[PDB]
Amino acid sequence: NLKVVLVSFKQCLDEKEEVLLDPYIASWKGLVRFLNSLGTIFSFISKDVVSKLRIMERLRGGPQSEHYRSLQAMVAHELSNRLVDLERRSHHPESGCRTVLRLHRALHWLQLFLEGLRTSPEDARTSALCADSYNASLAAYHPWVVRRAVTVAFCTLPTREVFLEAMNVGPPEQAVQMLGEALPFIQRVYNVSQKLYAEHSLLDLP
Ligand SMILES: CCCCCCCCCCCCC/C=C/[C@@H](O)[C@H](COP(=O)(O)O)NC(=O)CCCCCCCCCCCCCCC
Repeated sequence: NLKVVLVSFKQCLDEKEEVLLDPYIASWKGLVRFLNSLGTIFSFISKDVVSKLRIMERLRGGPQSEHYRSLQAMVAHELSNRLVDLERRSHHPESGCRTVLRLHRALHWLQLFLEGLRTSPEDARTSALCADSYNASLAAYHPWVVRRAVTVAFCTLPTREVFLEAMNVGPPEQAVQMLGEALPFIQRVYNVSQKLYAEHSLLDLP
């Protein structure tokens, strides 16, 4: 179920507005399952996400586990212990900070795409909704060859009508309602993460 995956972002926050890593990885694994379902054309995207989730699971499961309970703890820990490459990637190519940043940026894209689906004409193409949202967000961080591969993948997507109907939550009007319910949770996780990275000047980690 896609609704279950999207609303599971609700579990990432707590009363202290910590962004909890376990639930964050869980939600992303849900998104990976979606990506795998879409087929081999999207496999390069799934593989990159999985690669990053594995980095995070190794950090969260290892000797330093406690420091990775939340994004807030991870930032304080990696900064205190000099585990983040601020300018170019040298001895710390795969810090939790730089790794989560890539997933974070993709969450903004996901937000934009879900809003596009929600507000789109009945006769829209999902390729265009993806392209518009991508060119408006993630595209800025990807080199031309990656932007081309992404664009190619996008063009294989079906009409909006088909894409919504495939979510199996009723008529598009109801799938639109469902997206409206998940979005606030994703937006809030994004906003809290964005402020955390911004306040530590980490928005442009290499
Ligand atoms: C139908 C939706 C199709 C999914 C399209 C997602 C478009 C975004 C594609 C970006 C993938 C980029 C491929 C690899 C880029 C990497 O170089 C770069 C990593 O940097 P690094 O090299 O610095 O370590 N990676 C990134 O930018 C991370 C990209 C992760 C994108 C996650 C996409 C989320 C997929 C979930 C979609 C579910 C939609 C649900 C609608 C019901």
